[PDB]
Amino acid sequence: EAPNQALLRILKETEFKKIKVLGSGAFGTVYKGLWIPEGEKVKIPVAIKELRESPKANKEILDEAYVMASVDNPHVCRLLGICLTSTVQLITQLMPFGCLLDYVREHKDNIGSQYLLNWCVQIAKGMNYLEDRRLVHRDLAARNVLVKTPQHVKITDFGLAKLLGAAAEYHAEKVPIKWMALESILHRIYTHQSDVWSYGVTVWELMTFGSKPYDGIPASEISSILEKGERLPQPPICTIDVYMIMVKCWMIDADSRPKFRELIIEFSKMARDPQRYLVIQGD
Ligand SMILES: */C=C\C(=O)Nc1cc(Nc2nccc(-c3cn(C)c4ccccc34)n2)c(OC)cc1N(C)CCN(C)C
Ligand SMILES: [Cl-]
Repeated sequence: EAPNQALLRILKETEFKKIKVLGSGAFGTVYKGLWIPEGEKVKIPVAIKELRESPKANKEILDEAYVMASVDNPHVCRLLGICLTSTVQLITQLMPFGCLLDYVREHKDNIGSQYLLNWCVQIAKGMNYLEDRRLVHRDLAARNVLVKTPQHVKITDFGLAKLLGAAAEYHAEKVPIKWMALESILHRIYTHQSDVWSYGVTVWELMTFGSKPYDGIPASEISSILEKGERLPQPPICTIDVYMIMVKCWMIDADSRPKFRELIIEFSKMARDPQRYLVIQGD
């Protein structure tokens, strides 16, 4: 390994400021923000995630965070800094174009085949990087893929599930059922191959330009629906070559699903001749 490595920074409250709210949740709030490293003159657009609030827990939280800061891939968000002063705050680089989910909804008219296929490649490369690290994301969704540029997206919120662990309120009180693999839903089994299921859902969200999955069906019904063998419909732009890939991700047998390495090859091949695999008007 190289001498220089990515390192988590512990930040002071003075260092960064919240400018506006980007998103909200039971977890907390995410803010558009500015970071200035201590004793430095540079201002860095950040996103600050502040959890609803621990001190004993702080040591546990720190261990989770260190991993999140070790992630070193172009397609995975890296946790830059943490602050534990009153409540946990997580600092990452700001992604100016927001998430893909909102992106494909806004720009539905104007998105070409090459862009969509390319995003599919980048998400798979990032997931593959995590799998090599033996890290399981557990929450892959279009909402959690962010746009640095039309040509650069990154998977966010890796490892957040564990952190939300440090907790009891968290358990005594939710999971993204619609995105989840069946094993995850029934036994809370999380693997790279349950991440591959969610990858397929994420691709479906992109290919339909942001449609909510299983919109009629309620979440509770979903397990029954899957066992019955129903699956998300083929998106209209998708050719069967693309859909069969999605279908493979959603197979009940985990080992049967495609590996991330395979997905990169497959979507790379499609990206090379985009019009062949996606039929969009104005392409
Ligand atoms: C899918 C919603 C979304 O992310 N919208 C969004 C995001 C950003 N920038 C940004 N950068 C880094 C990290 C995040 C981020 C991480 N997590 C877990 C978030 C949850 C909720 C919101 C943002 C999160 N976000 C952004 O920067 C310009 C703008 C933006 N949008 C789309 C504007 C707000 N609309 C949702 C109204
Ligand atoms: Cl939504």
